[PDB]
Amino acid sequence: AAACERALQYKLGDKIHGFTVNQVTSVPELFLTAVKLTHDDTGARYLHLAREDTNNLFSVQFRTTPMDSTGVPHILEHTVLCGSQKYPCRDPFFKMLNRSLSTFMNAFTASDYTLYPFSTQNPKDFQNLLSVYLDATFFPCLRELDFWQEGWRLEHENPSDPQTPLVFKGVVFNEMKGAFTDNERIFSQHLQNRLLPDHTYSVVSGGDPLCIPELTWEQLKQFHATHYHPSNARFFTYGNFPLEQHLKQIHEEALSKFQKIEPSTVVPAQTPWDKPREFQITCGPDSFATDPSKQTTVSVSFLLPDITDTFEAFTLSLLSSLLTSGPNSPFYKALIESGLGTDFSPDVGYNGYTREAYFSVGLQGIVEKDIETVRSLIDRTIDEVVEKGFEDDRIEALLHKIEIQMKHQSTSFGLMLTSYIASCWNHDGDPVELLKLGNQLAKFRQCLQENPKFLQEKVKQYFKNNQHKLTLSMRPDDKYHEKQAQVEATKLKQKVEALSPGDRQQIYEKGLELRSQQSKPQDASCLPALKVSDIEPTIPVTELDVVLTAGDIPVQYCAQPTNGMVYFRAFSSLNTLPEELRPYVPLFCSVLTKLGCGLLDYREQAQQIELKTGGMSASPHVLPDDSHMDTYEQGVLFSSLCLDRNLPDMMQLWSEIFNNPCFEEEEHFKVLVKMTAQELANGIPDSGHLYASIRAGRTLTPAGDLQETFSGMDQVRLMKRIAEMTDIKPILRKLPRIKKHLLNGDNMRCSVNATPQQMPQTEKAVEDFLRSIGRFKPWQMKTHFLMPFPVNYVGECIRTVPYTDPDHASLKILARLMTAKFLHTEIREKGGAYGGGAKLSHNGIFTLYSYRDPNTIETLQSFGKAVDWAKSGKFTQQDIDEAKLSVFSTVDAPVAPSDKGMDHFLYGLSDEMKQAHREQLFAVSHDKLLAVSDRYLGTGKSTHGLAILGPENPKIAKDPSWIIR
Repeated sequence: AAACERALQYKLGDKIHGFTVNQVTSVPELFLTAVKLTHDDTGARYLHLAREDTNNLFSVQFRTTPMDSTGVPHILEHTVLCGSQKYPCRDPFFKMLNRSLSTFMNAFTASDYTLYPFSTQNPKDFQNLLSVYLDATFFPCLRELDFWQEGWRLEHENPSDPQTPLVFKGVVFNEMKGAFTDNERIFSQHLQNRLLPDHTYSVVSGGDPLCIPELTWEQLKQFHATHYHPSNARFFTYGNFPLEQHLKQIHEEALSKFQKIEPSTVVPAQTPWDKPREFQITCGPDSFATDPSKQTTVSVSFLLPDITDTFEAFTLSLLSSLLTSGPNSPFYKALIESGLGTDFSPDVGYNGYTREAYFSVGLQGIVEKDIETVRSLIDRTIDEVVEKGFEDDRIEALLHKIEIQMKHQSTSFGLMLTSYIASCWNHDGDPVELLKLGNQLAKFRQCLQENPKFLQEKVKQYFKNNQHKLTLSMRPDDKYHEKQAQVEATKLKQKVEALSPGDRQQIYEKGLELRSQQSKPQDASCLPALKVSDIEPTIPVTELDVVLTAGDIPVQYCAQPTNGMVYFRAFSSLNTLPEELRPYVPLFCSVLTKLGCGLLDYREQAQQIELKTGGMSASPHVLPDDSHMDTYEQGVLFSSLCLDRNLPDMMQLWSEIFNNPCFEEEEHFKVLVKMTAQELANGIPDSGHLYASIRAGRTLTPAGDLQETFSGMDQVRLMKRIAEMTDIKPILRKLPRIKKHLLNGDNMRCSVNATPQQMPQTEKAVEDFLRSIGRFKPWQMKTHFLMPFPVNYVGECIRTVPYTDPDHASLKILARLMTAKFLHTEIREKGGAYGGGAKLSHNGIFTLYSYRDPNTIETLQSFGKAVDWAKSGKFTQQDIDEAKLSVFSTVDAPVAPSDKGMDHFLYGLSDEMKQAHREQLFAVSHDKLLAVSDRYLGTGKSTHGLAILGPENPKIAKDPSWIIR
């Protein structure tokens, strides 16, 4: 039933579809089995990580090592995604998201590799996306006109007048123009180029605008045939789907058509310098800065070993973070707090994307006279670090942070694994050694416990005795870009002079054919797509067991491969709370865990939180019932995170928070309240449509009113009013009353997510923790918030049926239909708004929203034409298939193991209820959609709510049906 148990049955030397198993390793601490295969005929490497995670991932990696600054892998990456041999339609990438049930689809271009990852949860969707990716990457139609479109071309300023002079055009060409107006990209690029001047890292891999137009179509085709060949490729697969199907697809679709070649793509070692060097560069003066004489940037860079030696790379990365990350670092206190500059230099810290990594530090925003002062200060700082070493708490905090960031469970775990092994794997390294994190942590801890001067001798060797130092300074000149334009125009004249009139007519006619290609709407019906039969009918059941303990508090344990992590959550009701103290609970939850407990002041408390746990947070939640519009559960969610070994320390911290919260620390409290108020106040536009949908829905259901009090605009205004008061003490007296009504054990329930091997110790620690703690008529309203915004935020809510009603699925499918085919086109293309759609919440509120719309009345008019369109039924059965595909992409969205299962613990939705709602999503038909659109969305048939956040609108101000607050 598990993945790694059957994955351990793969023996070494087994031949599967042309591949040979070379290595199989069980990684019990990571709940996965790694399998290394190579195709005998082609030489392609294959790595399979089998882990019981439904988000299956494929990734393909190509080693592209350019030998000039023409930009061939960036232009080639843009060009291969424009069409393939079996799928000649344009842009499979963008035209394959609407036909798949994918959760992720992108592409990456690093300095020395290109990466094409995708992820999906449906095995037939995996087969389809795997076939389209193999055909797009390995067999693209590489048409010359696409190379003229994406790369570089000569084009008239008006394509219909062939008498105007010719200029250079291209998308990548102007991308690189905009790359080299940026001073930061010039600084980083020149740092990398001067620091590694021997081989491929010395050039501009993205393309320098003056040397890019020397690339021909034939060189691009030859580069694609040599580097986009399976012998120069790395294949990656992750997840629980049967391995045999993937290998059978790879062999029968791609690898059989190729033969073995030998890629001349190995990156040689950087030859070490004997003496440090200095260089001076020039840039363009920026207009956002306020002082022009103080715009010089300087940096100091050191050469580090290769990433191949895993141990030394991990320790030097840790050392570089210890030296540069955070305001407690030596170089921060030496440089930032000196008042010499404004921020760190670009690429500051550890840079591990190249084969040989490099470390960089420096300052920006200094006067040019201070260069030798800065260099001497950095040298003295390195001397002080050699002389004093590091304190033990900072080393423990860093090792605990790296252990958590590697072990913490995200929803896109496979993406973190492929991004974490791509750089090492690109230069023939062993990716499994990066996975055995326990071994490297153990070896580092042993090397510190055995030799107290380990880190000081490392800092000495790589910083004081390292002669491969580069000091690079940059100062702006006001006529830099005009000089660049002059030399580019000179290269332009040099290239245009050689054209014959027949060439000029060929360029003109190709320009007209290119304009037709860029204008003509084309068809994408040749790509495969999923139907309502390839979607799994039932979900795999999630195993739970509820154990009542001490003596009637339910505690839910869910055994999951959480990767050595224990996640504790507790939910305390608000039924006992007096109604006056309700609006102050967001403040309470945001400050409960930040003022200190017992014998620890707030700084030591924060140090303990960062050193023992992964974070402890509290947030209010309003959980509606799924079967009654006027029933909801209100409470506060306590959430925590820790490693397995630090669990009793975390529960002791929770006992001290529950029994002795420090409601007397007022000085730090004023800082915290001003900081949360400023952070919430600056963030109003970015979540404006959320605040509008919460305000509009306050008057429709009790849950909406409670959501407005807990997380609406009323909470922001109240928090700002409290944060502007000079005497906070009468507010501070309200917090012990909240402690006495919330922090008790009468109406509590808890949940625990942990590994199955940890479960009995967790049951003991949790029971000890519980023994250590004490024992409607809707009505319309219109509101306009006068905000100094340049854009608007509109929200309309409609009252519909709850989750368990069979009509809920029809309302949800109709909502997704309306989003995909009416409101998106009408508001976006015509209106011009940046975002716009419709949403249906779990409680039964049908919510309409608009994001950055320049109009107001036109939004309501598009609402009237949209409900008219929805009642008209003018959509085909293919729209129903696309809406079903999108809704199953939304409701079956992946949940991380740290939230599996969260819905049962919070909202009380069983697997039976989800299966019933899934069969209701299956049973929706076109005529039932016509019935429900004619029954609920029509005017006067249901209750509406309106709210608008945005700037002054005079016509709305003269509307008596609007209330201004």
